[PDB]
Amino acid sequence: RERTVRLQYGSRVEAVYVLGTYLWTDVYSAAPAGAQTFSLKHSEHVWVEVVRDGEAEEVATNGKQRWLLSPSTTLRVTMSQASTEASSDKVTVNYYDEEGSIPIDQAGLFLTAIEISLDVDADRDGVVEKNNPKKASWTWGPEGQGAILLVNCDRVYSKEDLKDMSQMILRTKGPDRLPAGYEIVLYISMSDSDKVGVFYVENPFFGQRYIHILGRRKLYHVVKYTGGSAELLFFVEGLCFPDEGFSGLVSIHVSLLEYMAQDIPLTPIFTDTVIFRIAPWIMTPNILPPVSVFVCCMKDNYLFLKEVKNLVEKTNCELKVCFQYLNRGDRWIQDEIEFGYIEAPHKGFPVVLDSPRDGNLELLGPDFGYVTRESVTSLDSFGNLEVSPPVTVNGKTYPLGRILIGSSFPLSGGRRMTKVVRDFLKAQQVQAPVELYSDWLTVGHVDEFMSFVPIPGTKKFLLLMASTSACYKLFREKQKDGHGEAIMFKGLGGMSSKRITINKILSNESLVQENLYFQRCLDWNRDILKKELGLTEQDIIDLPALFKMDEDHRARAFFPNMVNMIVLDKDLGIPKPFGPQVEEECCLEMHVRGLLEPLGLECTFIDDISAYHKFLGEVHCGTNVRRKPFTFKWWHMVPSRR
Amino acid sequence: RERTVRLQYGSRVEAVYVLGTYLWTDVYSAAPAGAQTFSLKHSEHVWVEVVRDGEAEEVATNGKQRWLLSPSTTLRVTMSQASTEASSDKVTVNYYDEEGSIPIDQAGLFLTAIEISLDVDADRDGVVEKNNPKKASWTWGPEGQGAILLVNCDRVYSKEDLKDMSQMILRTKGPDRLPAGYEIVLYISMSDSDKVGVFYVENPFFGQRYIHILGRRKLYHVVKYTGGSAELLFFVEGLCFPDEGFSGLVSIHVSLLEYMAQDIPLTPIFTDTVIFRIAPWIMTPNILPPVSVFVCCMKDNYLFLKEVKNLVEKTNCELKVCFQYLNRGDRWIQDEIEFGYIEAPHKGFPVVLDSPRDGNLELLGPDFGYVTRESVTSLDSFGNLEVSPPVTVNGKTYPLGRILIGSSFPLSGGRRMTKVVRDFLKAQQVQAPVELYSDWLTVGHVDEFMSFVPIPGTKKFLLLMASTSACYKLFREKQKDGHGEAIMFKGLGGMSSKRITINKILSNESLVQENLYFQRCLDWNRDILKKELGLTEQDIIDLPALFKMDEDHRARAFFPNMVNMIVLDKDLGIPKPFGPQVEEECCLEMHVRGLLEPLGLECTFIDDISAYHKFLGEVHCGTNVRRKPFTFKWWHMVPSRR
Ligand SMILES: [Ca+2]
Ligand SMILES: [Ca+2]
Ligand SMILES: [Ca+2]
Ligand SMILES: [Ca+2]
Repeated sequence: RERTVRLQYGSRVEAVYVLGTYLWTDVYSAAPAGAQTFSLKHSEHVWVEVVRDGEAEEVATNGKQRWLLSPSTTLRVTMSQASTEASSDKVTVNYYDEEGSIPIDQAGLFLTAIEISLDVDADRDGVVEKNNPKKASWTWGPEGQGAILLVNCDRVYSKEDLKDMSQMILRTKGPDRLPAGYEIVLYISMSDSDKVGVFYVENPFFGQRYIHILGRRKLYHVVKYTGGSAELLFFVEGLCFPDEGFSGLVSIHVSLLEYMAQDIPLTPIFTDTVIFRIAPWIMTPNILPPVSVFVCCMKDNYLFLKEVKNLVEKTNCELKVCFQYLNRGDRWIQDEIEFGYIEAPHKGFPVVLDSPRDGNLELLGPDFGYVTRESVTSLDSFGNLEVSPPVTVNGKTYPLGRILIGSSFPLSGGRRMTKVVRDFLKAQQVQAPVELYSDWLTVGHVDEFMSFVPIPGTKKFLLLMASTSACYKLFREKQKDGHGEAIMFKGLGGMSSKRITINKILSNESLVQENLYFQRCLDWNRDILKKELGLTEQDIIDLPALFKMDEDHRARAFFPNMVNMIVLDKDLGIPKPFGPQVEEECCLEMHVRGLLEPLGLECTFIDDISAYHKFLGEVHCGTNVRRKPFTFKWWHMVPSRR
Repeated sequence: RERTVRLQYGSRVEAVYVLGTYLWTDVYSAAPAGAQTFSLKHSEHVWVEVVRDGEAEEVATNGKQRWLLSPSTTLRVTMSQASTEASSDKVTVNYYDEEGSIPIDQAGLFLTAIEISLDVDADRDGVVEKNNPKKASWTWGPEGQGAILLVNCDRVYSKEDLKDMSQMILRTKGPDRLPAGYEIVLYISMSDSDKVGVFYVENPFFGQRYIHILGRRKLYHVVKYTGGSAELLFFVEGLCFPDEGFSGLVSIHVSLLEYMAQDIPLTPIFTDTVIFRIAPWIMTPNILPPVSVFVCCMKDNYLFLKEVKNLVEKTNCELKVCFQYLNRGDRWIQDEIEFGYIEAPHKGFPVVLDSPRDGNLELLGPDFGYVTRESVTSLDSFGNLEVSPPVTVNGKTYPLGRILIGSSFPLSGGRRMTKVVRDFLKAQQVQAPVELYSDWLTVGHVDEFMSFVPIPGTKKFLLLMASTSACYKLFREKQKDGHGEAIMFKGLGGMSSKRITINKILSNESLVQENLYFQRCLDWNRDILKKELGLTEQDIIDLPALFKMDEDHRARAFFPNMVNMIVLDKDLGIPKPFGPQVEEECCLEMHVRGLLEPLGLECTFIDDISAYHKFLGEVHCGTNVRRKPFTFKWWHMVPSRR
């Protein structure tokens, strides 16, 4: 980078030279009137070229060479090493008139060269490299560069308290002191001041006590200069995730400022900039390895707890049991909590989004970052948020999968998840969200009709879809087989008086029509999923489901929805359906086993309803599985622009 | 695109088939219980494949082939031509039990195939092509595609009134009527409703009267279906330019909706989408061919008008003379008005931004689009907005040049152009704006210190920089030559009593110090310009300038700033400086001629100050030049992301 420094007519100029730049120097203006030629001398560590109308010739330290004074004849001044106390770095220009060979005047330039670099890990290996040429940009992809910041999700300090922030190092080299009238200042924009924070030890002689030097209300910080070869260590934190008005990119600047006079702004003679991108919140699909299983239920639902514990004992996962709270729904671990993660090259951890029904008054432990929402419909629940396995769709890869959100049709006037949450998910960009149609369901959650499972022993997966058509087919077969009187809800005492059998279901004409309609709703979703996930019919299994319609023409489960299941690799916790009993086995359980088991999936049916004696379409338990993050690094993705 | 359509157990299904899709059809659910196999028939224009667990075999119109009933054995149904009144398009499936070869039941599918495509000129040739496969995306560059919309800058209708909007055509083919329970609806999002408007003839039998069918408060419009091969013509307008919260992209959708029942939302069985990008506002640099020269001044400033007219008579440009108005500054044609343009593949025109001092109460004529701003400092003036010629900077090309905006230093607390205007310019993206430092000037306009000129007979250009050092050098030479008593401001009667000479200027110690400081300000700009425009010293010419400092330590012209000049190709209108007279010629005029003339630039000095009898640093005239747009199409640029 070329920088202008003029000799001053008659008077010596003193300047700081920053390594990585060079100077162009006008010698003509400082020339006395009537002067004709000029010569120059310079010190050992200053390189000087005379540049005549574009042609540059290197000049000796002490020559006698003379050049004609011209506005188009200038100097180029370069230094490759920082000054020390032993340095006298200078360039002296002598001027001559036409007559004599003795100088009639002289103009000098006294230089102090310093190295100044604001450094970050822009090559994303976890180590802060020296002056990465690309540190002022941020690019996506395997070949991409620029530094990554984590949001601080836990919320004078100590170095340990800052352990998980990003490092930024100001590296300098130079003599004992900056020349008079200079200072170094770290700063950020007003706009970025609510996106970041920066910590520094201001007075290291008195301890290491990190203080917050940049952030809300603090836009600049003067940093003390240390001579010799020195490094100042800063820790940097993101304050928020990308969102509707925020791309996720922030900038930090350091400038060498020159004091001009009182009341005059200081001049930024050198500025160095680093860019950070704040890491997005990422959701984990069912195909990722389970770590912990979280469940919530009432204390006395014993079968549920026993059966869930038994399932988990089949795996290497740990079980975490939570009960009900005053401010939360009965499903809250599923509906109010979503497990996701963030990752930076140096580190990462799990981050839970929390959206309490009644608001906060609780935690899954210290391992997790926690993010809590600052009217709402049931579509706002995280039961209405799913994420697919990695897919490729028409040649475009989605290595982190795609987020799925239930909605209504555009012209319907129906329910929709709040824009705030939709915009948040879209802004994360790496999961490229898709809206499905959940609004035909009373509760309105995508997890009521669909789920994903891995196919054991492969890298592949299946979409599982609720199907009313599959149920009616099955019930019609059993009836033809002479099982029409087979009763459902066996062992639920509060259903007994209804005496619901296969015959009674099949003869209900309005229920048939309602369920044909619900199948159309399911099929509309099937088509969007196949399109947006790149799936064919061989990727899909239908599980029997049945719904009753409410006054809004919306569906609620007739019997528990088996699609909403605990997926731990090969082992599946499946809600126990309480279907018609044939030869003393539930025909729904047997049908589902016949679909899944041949694929190597192991089915365990979990009874969450017996404790309540009946099923009205509501489930009083919830589960959520914490998973290992993707092996693919999010920063290696190349998302579409805008 | 694959779409799900199930046969209905026992009952015939009727469906609309949209060309460009195909159906997957479950035959298993409609099968009676206990049925074993199935066979099918179909009409001539329906293609049917039996797909067994992924293997597809095409089937004859009337065969006797039978297949085992299975959930994994389905049909794939395709049609390549739209139905007519002569069509009976159908597929019939017969079911058999184990015993006999006579069908025990049958399920049909009756189809009406229609073509539906919402078409735009996405290939950017000005003609609306049939169903461009890329019409749902918008990509930059020479190979890029997707349709372009112009903002309506002039603001029941007629086709002529819509002449300059973008065309969008809904093309359909099919029989006399849609089957019962279907309608076609054009729609946009609530968010886009203030970005666009769409016009349509609703009742063509009663005339061609275009009405506004989509836009503010109108999010959808039902369009009437016409049988046979038909086209509906829509005209589309943008309502606003890209800005801080708006990328410039909008979407328009058409859906075929199916009526389900009363109180049930209609089902979107087919949707087609087109994307538009609204064309950005683009500024014209001094190197583009002049068309018209606009000037403003007081009625009696005769020399100015005479000399400007004489200059323009040297060219093929036309002159437009405007006087002063109550609501505007004396420079308003320069300060309150900026000439720019917009372009779409079909058309383009000039578009003026207007920012009246006191607000609007005026027009350059009907050829122009007009855009007027909805506290402010002098940095908000368009005198503070410039644009460079096309440049390449470190390998990155800026084919439209880059916009330059004067500002203060980040930590200075100084003045800055309003964020609204800065955000607007940034959002246009194609001119990639750069902030300079103008705040050391009292008025604070970049046009006070810098300009661009083409180098005649080449594709190259020069940056012209005001230089105080150049002036002091020149004055010191003339003094040494014995011209120290040469007087400035000759012929300005109100300056005479000051008796300002070269000696008096050179002996003023504080003025010398002030101007050294201003030269530092100029040089700081020089360096930013060289960096951000990719310029070297051979691209720059310095013109002599001199300033006086005010109480804020800001500069105002001592003598008229010659850099702010009328550039018409080789011919330059240069403010007459009223410099010291040597041998009866202004030494400033002679110096500037000696710099410019050798390059083939022709200099004409224009006196805008004599009518006022003196110069206090303020100029009472303004000029602005309307230019031809760049030959390079903006949509061929590939801007950096974000
Ligand atoms: Ca690194
Ligand atoms: Ca969820
Ligand atoms: Ca076209
Ligand atoms: Ca301007």
